[PDB]
Amino acid sequence: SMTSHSWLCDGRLLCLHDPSNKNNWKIFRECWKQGQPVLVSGVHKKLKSELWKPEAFSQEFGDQDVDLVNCRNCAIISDVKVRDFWDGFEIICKRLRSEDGQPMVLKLKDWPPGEDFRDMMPTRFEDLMENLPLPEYTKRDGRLNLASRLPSYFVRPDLGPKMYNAYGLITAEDRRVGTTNLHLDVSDAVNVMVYVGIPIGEGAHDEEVLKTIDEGDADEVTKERIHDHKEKPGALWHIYAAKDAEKIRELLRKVGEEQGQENPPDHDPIHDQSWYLDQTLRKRLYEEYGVQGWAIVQFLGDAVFIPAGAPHQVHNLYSCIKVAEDFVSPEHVKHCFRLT
Ligand SMILES: O=C(O)CCc1ccc(-c2ccc(O)cc2)cc1
Ligand SMILES: [Cl-]
Ligand SMILES: [Cl-]
Ligand SMILES: [Cl-]
Ligand SMILES: [Cl-]
Ligand SMILES: [Mn+2]
Repeated sequence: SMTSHSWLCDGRLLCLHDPSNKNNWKIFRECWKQGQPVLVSGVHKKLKSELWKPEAFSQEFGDQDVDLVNCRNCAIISDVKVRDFWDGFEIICKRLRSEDGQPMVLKLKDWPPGEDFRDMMPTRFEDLMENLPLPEYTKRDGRLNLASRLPSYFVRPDLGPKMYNAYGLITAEDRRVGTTNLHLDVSDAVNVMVYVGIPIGEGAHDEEVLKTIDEGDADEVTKERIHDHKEKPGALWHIYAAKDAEKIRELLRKVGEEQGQENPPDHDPIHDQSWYLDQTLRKRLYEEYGVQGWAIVQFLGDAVFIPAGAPHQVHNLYSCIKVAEDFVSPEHVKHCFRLT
């Protein structure tokens, strides 16, 4: 039977089932006021699927110059053609190779650049903005989005959306690395998985994706959604409550010290965006600081709602295209205020 919603993370995460249901706000707003993230699927069924394919981005924009990041060692690959990224998205034998002769796990940096998404891609902009869930919160002019309504005493978000494009992490050693490192945003955000690429050549990558999700602390219901082979898993997230940010900073200052970093006692390891919390660091955070997070597997068409101030990190399981919009809910406006 069709249902309005279900629970993940042992009851701690709301999962809404119908992205366009006008009653979603009634269930959403209680979880959101408590500082929890929220998951919505089925957003892929609302989109024009031909607009969000890697082959179309290559054909239409392939000649633009970009930088890439090597996710395994953070090296920057400067001033290459965006087609050099898109043509290896799902075919491993087309990927740029590191000096060891291995195909690289790459992230496309700042593309489209700054606030240019709407200008470069007006049909994609329309298709996304018209199908965002919780539209009173997430649209530029939604009645519960204060972005356009606030004075300069508040940090306002950039004009979005922003697109996040990266290959999936592959090996047992890749389990300890992030696609996006631990950081926080002063605005709220919704992140939609619009495309998941499951590769070929080295296309027998069944078991290590399962081990990554299990070691990632994914709940029993999430594990049932994986065993059921009906939906493509894109990325593993860890999200922490905004109120736990300083305890995470204390852990990371202590680990930096143990590892011989030489850092002023006030320096901000979350703002540095230099850490990924692996299985060891997540266990230590729980045991030594009493901090529990949310381990979330974002499937194709899942929209992840990230509360303002909530530290978070992303680990791609397969090749992903994600599109994110920032907004300012009245529930969390304190996080962007410039005084006390
Ligand atoms: O079980 C595995 O192979 C590893 C995890 C996983 C789980 C599900 C899929 C999948 C689902 C729907 C589909 O059309 C194609 C693929 C892929 C990967
Ligand atoms: Cl809060
Ligand atoms: Cl377009
Ligand atoms: Cl709404
Ligand atoms: Cl990063
Ligand atoms: Mn973020």
